Amino acid sequence: DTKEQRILRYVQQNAKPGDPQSVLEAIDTYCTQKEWAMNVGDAKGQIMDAVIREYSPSLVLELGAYCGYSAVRMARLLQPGARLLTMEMNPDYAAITQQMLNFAGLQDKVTILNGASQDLIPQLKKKYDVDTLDMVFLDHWKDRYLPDTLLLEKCGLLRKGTVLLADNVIVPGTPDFLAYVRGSSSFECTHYSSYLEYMKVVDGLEKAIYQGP
Ligand SMILES: CNc1ncnc2c1ncn2[C@@H]1O[C@H](/C=C/CNC(=O)c2cc(-c3ccc(F)cc3)cc(O)c2O)[C@@H](O)[C@H]1O
Ligand SMILES: [Cl-]
Ligand SMILES: [Cl-]
Ligand SMILES: [Cl-]
Ligand SMILES: [Mg+2]
Repeated sequence: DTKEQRILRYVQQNAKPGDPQSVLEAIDTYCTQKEWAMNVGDAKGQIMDAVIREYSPSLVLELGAYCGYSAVRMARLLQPGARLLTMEMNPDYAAITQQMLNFAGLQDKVTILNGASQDLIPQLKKKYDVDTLDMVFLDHWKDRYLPDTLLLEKCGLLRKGTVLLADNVIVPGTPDFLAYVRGSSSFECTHYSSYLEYMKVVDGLEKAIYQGP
């Protein structure tokens, strides 16, 4: 019995089916009062919400679902017909994420793919009929942010204007990615200072808007 399964059970015992805000609240409660977990959390989540509402993306890719917190967060703000694709390599976590989304009533807006981003990204055009992505949320292994950004470009999945939004650019940090996007003429970057989930420790999100090749 794992921490992730305990979070899911707590949501099943304390939230309301079909109510995404009650799911977010239950997770945040559990992780504040019982056991910390690496969800984006409410402080950074509010910044994500503001960014999503600003750009109104039709197709979002999430790298690293974990328990599904950010997938609930983002999916609840998508317009009718807009979609989220989320990649999660750990089969147990993929199942928790799907169950979380089902409980929240958001399943029609999301596709949870159980595999590693480096294997799945090259399949998005052929298998999933994706043209380009409007937004990418990076929240998987930190040493994979830069490799996967470069892969997304190689596969033709970024357009002029695609919004990348990266968690944890301060803690744990993603130093190669952050240096790269800030130094590159192909990205216009904005830093949003915030706090590590459930902690009084500075963290931040980076927005990096692709400018084309
Ligand atoms: C590499 N390709 C991949 N493709 C698909 N899924 C992938 C994946 N890599 C990892 N994953 C999945 O993403 C998730 C991993 C995320 C890694 N996150 C962190 O390490 C992390 C770590 C902290 C953290 C902060 C402070 C601290 F003291 C300790 C930890 C905070 C966060 O917000 C984090 O996001 C898991 O669900 C994992 O199975
Ligand atoms: Cl749109
Ligand atoms: Cl730049
Ligand atoms: Cl928080
Ligand atoms: Mg994170």
